[PDB]
Amino acid sequence: HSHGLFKKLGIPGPTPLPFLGNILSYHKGFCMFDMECHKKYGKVWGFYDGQQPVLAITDPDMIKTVLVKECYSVFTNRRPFGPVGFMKSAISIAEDEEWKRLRSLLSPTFTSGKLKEMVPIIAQYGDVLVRNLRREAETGKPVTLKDVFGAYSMDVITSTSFGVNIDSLNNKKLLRFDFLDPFFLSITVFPFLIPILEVLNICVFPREVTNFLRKSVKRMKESRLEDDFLQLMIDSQHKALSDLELVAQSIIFIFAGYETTSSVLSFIMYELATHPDVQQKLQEEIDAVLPNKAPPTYDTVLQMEYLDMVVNETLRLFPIAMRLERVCKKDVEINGMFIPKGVVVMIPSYALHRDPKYWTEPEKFLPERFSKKNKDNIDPYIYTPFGSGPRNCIGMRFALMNMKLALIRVLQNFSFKPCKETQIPLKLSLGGLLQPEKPVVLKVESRD
Amino acid sequence: HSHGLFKKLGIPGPTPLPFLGNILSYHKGFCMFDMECHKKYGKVWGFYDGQQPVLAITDPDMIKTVLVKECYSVFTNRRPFGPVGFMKSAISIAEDEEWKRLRSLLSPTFTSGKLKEMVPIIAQYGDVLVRNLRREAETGKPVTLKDVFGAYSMDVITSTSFGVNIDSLNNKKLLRFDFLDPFFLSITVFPFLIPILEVLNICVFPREVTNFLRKSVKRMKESRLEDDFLQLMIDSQHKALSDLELVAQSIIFIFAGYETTSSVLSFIMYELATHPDVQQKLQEEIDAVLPNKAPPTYDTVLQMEYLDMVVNETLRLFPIAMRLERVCKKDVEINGMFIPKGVVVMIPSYALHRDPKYWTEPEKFLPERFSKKNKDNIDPYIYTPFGSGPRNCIGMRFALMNMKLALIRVLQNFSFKPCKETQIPLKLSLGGLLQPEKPVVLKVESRD
Ligand code: HEM
Ligand code: HEM
Ligand SMILES: CC(C)(C)OC(=O)N[C@H](CS[C@H](Cc1ccccc1)C(=O)NCCCc1ccncc1)Cc1ccccc1
Ligand SMILES: CC(C)(C)OC(=O)N[C@H](CS[C@H](Cc1ccccc1)C(=O)NCCCc1ccncc1)Cc1ccccc1
Repeated sequence: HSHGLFKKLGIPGPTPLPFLGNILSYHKGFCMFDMECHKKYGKVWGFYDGQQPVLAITDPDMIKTVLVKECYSVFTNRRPFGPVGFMKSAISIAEDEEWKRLRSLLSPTFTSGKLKEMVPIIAQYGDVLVRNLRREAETGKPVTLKDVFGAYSMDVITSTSFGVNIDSLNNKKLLRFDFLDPFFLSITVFPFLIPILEVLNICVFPREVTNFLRKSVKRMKESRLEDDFLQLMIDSQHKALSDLELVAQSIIFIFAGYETTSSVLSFIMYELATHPDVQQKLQEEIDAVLPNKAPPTYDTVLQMEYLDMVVNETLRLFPIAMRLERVCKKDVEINGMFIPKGVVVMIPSYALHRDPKYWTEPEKFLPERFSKKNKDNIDPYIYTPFGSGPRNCIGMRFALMNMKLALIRVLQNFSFKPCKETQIPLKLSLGGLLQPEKPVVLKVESRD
Repeated sequence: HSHGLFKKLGIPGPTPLPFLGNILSYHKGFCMFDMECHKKYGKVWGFYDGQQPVLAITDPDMIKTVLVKECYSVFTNRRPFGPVGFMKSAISIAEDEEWKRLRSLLSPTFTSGKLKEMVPIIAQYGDVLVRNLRREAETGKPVTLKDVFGAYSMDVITSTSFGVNIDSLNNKKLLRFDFLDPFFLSITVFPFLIPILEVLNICVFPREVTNFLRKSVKRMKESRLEDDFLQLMIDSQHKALSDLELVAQSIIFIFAGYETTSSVLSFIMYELATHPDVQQKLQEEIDAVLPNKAPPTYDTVLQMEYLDMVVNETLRLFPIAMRLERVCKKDVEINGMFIPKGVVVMIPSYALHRDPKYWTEPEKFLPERFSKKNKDNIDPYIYTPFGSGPRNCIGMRFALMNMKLALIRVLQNFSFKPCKETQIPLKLSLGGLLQPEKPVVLKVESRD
C-alpha cells in the first residue's frame, strides 16, 4: 500500500517487508536502529512502522521548522496513540485546538514562581531519601538505585500533585504498567484494532487506578471546598477544565514525574560512581555553595554550574524519550523537501546526541561539553533532551529542579562506589524504553 | 460511551440502545424515521448511528450556516466513508484541502459553456431513446422505466465521459454494485472494521472495474496523445491531477450520472402518467417552443418554464440524496447552539420537502409551487435537491440539462399512460436509497 512512498520521493531507507514494514529491525531497540540508519543513509531517511511511513530528519534547520516554526500549522500532534479511552483529554495525547487549550491552561502551573513555592516542601523528602539511604548504607548491602530513587520520585509526586505525604519505601495503591510487551508490538502491526479496543473500553491504562484517582481527587476537591498540582488545577477551573480531564492530567503527571525522574537519577549516579573525579568535584561545589550540609534552596540550585553540567551531559548520553515525533497534517515542503500528509516526522534524539560529527568522543562521559565556555557551541536542535518548540516538555523546569534537589542532599551525605554486581559498562535495554538492562546497583558510603 | 451527549446538551431525541444506538429505527427507511423525529421532537433532535452522534437541524438560518457560512472552516467533509481504497482521492470522498483542490480543478469542467458544447452530442442519444422506445411501444408490451431510462443514462455517460458510443439497451463491461445490504448495516454497527478492510485491499468498489477503467483511460489518453469529461480532465492536468485520481473521478461520474438520472426520470414519468393534465400541458409547451418535433437545443431547454416546474416538483417529492451531512471538525456554537467536535450534522431533505409547515398539501404533486410567481416564496435552505454551499452538487447543471433533453424528445413522440401492473401509488423502498419498491411500469403510446 504505502510501502512505495519513500521510493517515489527519492528518499533512501531500508526496504520494508509486507505488512511488517521495517519493524523487524527493532530487534536491537529503537536506539541501535536509529544509529545504523543515520550511518547508512545520511541526513534524511524513511522507514515503515508497518504501514505507517516515518520520515527521519537530522538537519538542525529542518528540525527547527518542524518543532518550532510550523508547529501550530502542520506538526501539531504526535502519532495517534490508543486505545486510550477517557485519557484522550490528556495533554500529551490531545490534538490540535484541544491540546493548544490544555497547554495554555497548564502553562502557568509550571512557572518558576510556582516551582519555587514547591521547593521547601520538596526538600522534605530529600531528607527522607537520606535517612532511608542511611539504613541501607549503614549495612554492607549494595543498593538498587531504581528502588531507592523510585521511592523518592513517588514521594515527591504524591506530595506535589495531591498533598499526600507517604514514605513509599517504608509505607499508596498506585499500580504500575509495563511499556514493552507483545502488546504495542502487535498494535504497530495491527493499528486497525485501536478503534476496536476503544469501543470495548479496553484501555491501555487499567480502569481501577483511574477510578481510584478520580474518586480520590473528588474527595480532595470537596474537602478543600470548602474548609500542589491538584490545587493549581482546581484554581484554574478556553472553557474551564472538566473533572474527567483534570484526573487525566494528574495521571500523566503521575507517570511522567515518577519513572523519568527515577531513571535519570539512576543514570546520573551510575556515571558519578564510574567517574569518581566528577563525583568529588560535584561534592566540592555543593559544599562550597552549601557549607555544613546546608539545605538546598531554589536559588542555590541554580547557582551550582558543575551540577548542571553533570545533569545535561547525562541527558545527552541517556535521553529517555529517544525520539521526537510529529504528524504531518498537510502537504508541505520545508527546507527544500516535500513531505506528504500523514507522514510521521521523527527526530532521532539518541542518534543525534551520539553523532561523532557533532560531539567529540560521543560515547564518553565528559561534563565539560556543557561548561559556560562550551555551552554556546551546542545547537539546541541537536541536543534535545526535553524536545523543542511549543510542544516540548512542560515539566522541564520541575524535572531539573527535582533531580538536582535529590542529587545535592544525596551527595551532601553519601559517596557512591561501584560494586562487583554493578553492570560496567551499563548496557541499555534492547526494548523500546531508555532504561538499563540490569538495574544499577552501587555501594553507598557515608561521609561521616 | 457517547450515548450521553445529546442528554448532556439538552437536545431531545430517541433513547439509544447500547452498541446499536438508534439504527433499529431504520426498519422503515431513513425517510420515515426522519419524518417521525421531526414530528415528535421539533426543530432540532439527535440520534446515534451506533456510537456516532448525529445532530439533525431544520432551521433555514442554521442550515445556511452549516452548508454555506461555515463550510470551509468547520463543516467541510461528509461522514467518513470506507473502505474506499484508492477512491480516497474521489471528490465526493476527499476531505479538507484535498477536496478544495479537487473542487477547483473540476469546477471549470461543469460550466455552462462546457455543458452547451455537450448538448448536440447528447441530443444524439435522445433519438436512440425514442427508436428503442418505438420498438417496445409499437408492441402492446408495458415498459419498465428503469431499464429504458437506465440504458439512456448509461448511453449519455459513456459518450460524455469517454467518447464511447454504445446503444447499451441493444449492445460495456461496467459491473454494478448494490447499496443496501447487511454490509453497510454492519459497517454502521462496526465502524472499527473500516481500517481492517482497507489494509486488506477490500474495496467497496470491486477492483476489476477500477482496473478496467484505469487501463481503458490510459489507452484513450495515449491514443489521443498524440493523434467529454475525460478530455476536460486531461486538458486540466494546486499541483496537477494524478492518473489514479483521474480514473477515480470518472468512477464517481459513472455512478452519479447513471443511477440518479435514471431514477428521477422514472419518478417524473410516473407523475406525468398519473397526472395526464400535467403531461398534456408539458407537451403543449414543448410543441410551442419546438414545433414539428424540432430537436431541442441548450437555449430552448432553458426557455421551457413548465418543464422546469415539473422537474423541480418531482425532486421535491423524491430528493434522491434524502439527507445532507457534514462532520463538525471543531467545537462551534452556531445560531445559539453549541455543537461538539465529531458530531455529524444532518439536514433531513426528505422530511423538510414534505413538511406541512412549509408546503401546502406536501404529499400532492403540484408543479405550480415552482411557478415564476411562487418560486420567490421558496426558501433555498428548505428545498435542497442538489444540496447547498461550496460542496453542493457539482453536476447540477449537467443533470438538469440531461434529464430535460430526455423528457423533451420522449414527450415529443410518446404519451405515457398507467397500466394494471403500475404501482399506484408509488411506495418508496424501505431501504437506504430513494428508489421505488416495485419498478415503475407504464404504457407507452405513440403520437402518430
Ligand atoms: C528528566 C526528566 C524529563 C525529561 C528528559 C523529559 C523530556 C520530555 C520530552 C523530550 C518530551 C517531548 C518533547 C517534544 O515532543 O517536543 C516531553 C513531553 C512532556 N513532558 Fe517531559 N520530561 C521529563 C520530565 C517530566 C516531568 C517531571 C513532567 C511533569 C509534568 C513532564 C511532563 C511532560 C508532558 C506533559 C509532556 C507532553 C507535553 C505536550 O504534549 O504538550 N515531563 N518530556
Ligand atoms: C437529478 C440528479 C442529481 C441530483 C438531485 C443530485 C444531488 C446531489 C446532492 C444533494 C449532493 C450533495 C450536496 C451536499 O452535500 O451539499 C450531490 C453531490 C454531488 N453530485 Fe450530484 N446530483 C445529481 C446528479 C449528479 C450528476 C449528473 C453528477 C455528474 C458529475 C453529480 C455529481 C456530484 C458530485 C461529484 C457530488 C459531490 C460534490 C462534492 O463532494 O464536492 N451529481 N448531488
Ligand atoms: C513510549 C511510547 C513511544 C510507546 O509512547 C509514548 O511515548 N507515550 C506517551 C503517551 S502515554 C503516557 C500516559 C500514562 C499515564 C499514566 C501512566 C502511564 C502512562 C504519557 O503521556 N507519557 C509517558 C512517557 C514518559 C514521559 C513523560 C513526560 N516527559 C518525558 C517522558 C507520548 C509521549 C511521546 C514523547 C515523549 C513523551 C511522551
Ligand atoms: C448512500 C450512502 C449514504 C450509503 O452513501 C453515499 O451517499 N455515497 C457517497 C460516497 S460513495 C459513491 C462512489 C461510487 C462510484 C462508482 C460506483 C458506485 C459508487 C459516490 O461518490 N456517490 C454515490 C451517490 C449518488 C449521487 C452522486 C452525485 N449526486 C447525487 C447522487 C457520498 C454522497 C453523499 C451525499 C450525496 C451524494 C453522495
